[PDB]
Amino acid sequence: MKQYLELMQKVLDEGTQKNDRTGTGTLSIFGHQMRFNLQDGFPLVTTKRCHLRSIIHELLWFLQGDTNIAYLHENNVTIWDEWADENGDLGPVYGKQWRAWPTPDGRHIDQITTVLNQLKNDPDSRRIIVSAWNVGELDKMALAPCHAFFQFYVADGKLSCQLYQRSCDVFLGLPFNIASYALLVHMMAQQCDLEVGDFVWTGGDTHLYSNHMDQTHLQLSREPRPLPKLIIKRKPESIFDYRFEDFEIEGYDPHPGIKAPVAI
Amino acid sequence: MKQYLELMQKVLDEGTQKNDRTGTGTLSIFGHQMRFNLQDGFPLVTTKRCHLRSIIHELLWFLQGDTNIAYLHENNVTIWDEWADENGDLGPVYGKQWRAWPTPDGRHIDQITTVLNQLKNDPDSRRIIVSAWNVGELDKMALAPCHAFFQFYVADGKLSCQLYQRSCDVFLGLPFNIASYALLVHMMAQQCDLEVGDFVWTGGDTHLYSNHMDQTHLQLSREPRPLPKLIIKRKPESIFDYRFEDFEIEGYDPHPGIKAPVAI
Repeated sequence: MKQYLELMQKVLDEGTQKNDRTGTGTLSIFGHQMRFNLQDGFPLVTTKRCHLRSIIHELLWFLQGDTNIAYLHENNVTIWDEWADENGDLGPVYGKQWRAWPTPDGRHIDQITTVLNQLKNDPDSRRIIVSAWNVGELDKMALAPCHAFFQFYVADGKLSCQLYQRSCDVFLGLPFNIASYALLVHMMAQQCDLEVGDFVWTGGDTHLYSNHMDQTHLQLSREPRPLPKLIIKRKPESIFDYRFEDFEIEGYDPHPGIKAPVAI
Repeated sequence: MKQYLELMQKVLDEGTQKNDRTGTGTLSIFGHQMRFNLQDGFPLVTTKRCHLRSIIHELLWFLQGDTNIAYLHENNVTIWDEWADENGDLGPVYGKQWRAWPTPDGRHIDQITTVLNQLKNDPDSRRIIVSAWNVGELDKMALAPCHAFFQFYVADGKLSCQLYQRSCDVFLGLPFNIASYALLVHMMAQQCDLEVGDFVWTGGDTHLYSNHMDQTHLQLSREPRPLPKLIIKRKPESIFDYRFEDFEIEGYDPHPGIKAPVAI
């Protein structure tokens, strides 16, 4: 899609050479913002075919407060294997912070139920936020949260959401992360009887890996295709009741998928 | 300044009518990003005279982990009186989270010393972040943090910083908040032997109060003047050693200050 393709070209055009953790060099820009009107269609990159099944499974896993790989495995979703230990444990990552933020005095905060309450009881609030950046549990996580902070906003019966992404692999990570949060806004909106608004993406260190140049140039050649339409075939009793089958993406005609390897 | 004036006009041009906590209506836009190259001069609004002394005093107060009004009072700085209790206590706000984030197991995390370590030992890190959004202490704070999350970034010997502001009063709050963080980048940079880079401002609910329309129109009439130059007359032994006298702003020729009242 247009905004995505503009970002890629920008990193090429003005990114500085910056190496990552003992490895691959990257082209980096810092601070960037994109806006997707979810009313214009589901923001799934069309200039390269992307598979939604791992995204859906991972989101539903975040919502259950699950921090172990078991559920993803039952569904043959393997995107977190890289980080899990021999027990399939990832540490207090996303799921754990969203559903059970540990307090100094022994409580566990359900940030997403809190948010749902605010969206229904105080829609004009400027504090409808969920954070996965728990400073006290950072050392125990398999990896610090990439998408660390997100805020919801209601205006004219429309639910918007802004995500702060501290680090971003534009080619491999971003397409996957935009869809994941877009999908979450739709679920949130359906649950609160609100129309979908905007999904604003805000990133910090936004980069392209040096060994992805051929692929980015290949993708930059393609012309974006019309955005698909996301359809929820059911209306669960709560946000923790969604099933993989509930979602259907209609009208998705993408260019062929592109593969990008990684150093180790 | 230009970016600031563009924001004001934008809120006027496309902001929706949105009321705040049991009160004044506002014009609101959600998600906005501005960039200031600190090498081009200190970002202090010139189209309306602003006073830096309360800013400096407040920043130095944040750095000391102080959460009580006493220090500001000794200096006749009264911007936090509104929130303090009869004891001058504000609760675990900014200062407390920056210098002593409480963990579930009894530790207190010095986020700013952590950051300083990372800037000197691992400058290419994508995790150089300080968060004041401690979910477990939110109920105890006089008010939830407005400027809740900020990330540092190093590239080409230049220190950049991105701030996420959940809520923003464009006329009254923003000018004060841009200068405060710009000043902090300079101190951080000086301490780490780095040049200043960019200060990226990212906001969520960015608004203008309805009863500020005359003032915004007055300010929107003025032509921005050259940005002043920030000079630190000393190089303290640590970031916790700065004194009010250390800072001097040179070449500041602003238009007359404008006052904006508030409902109660």
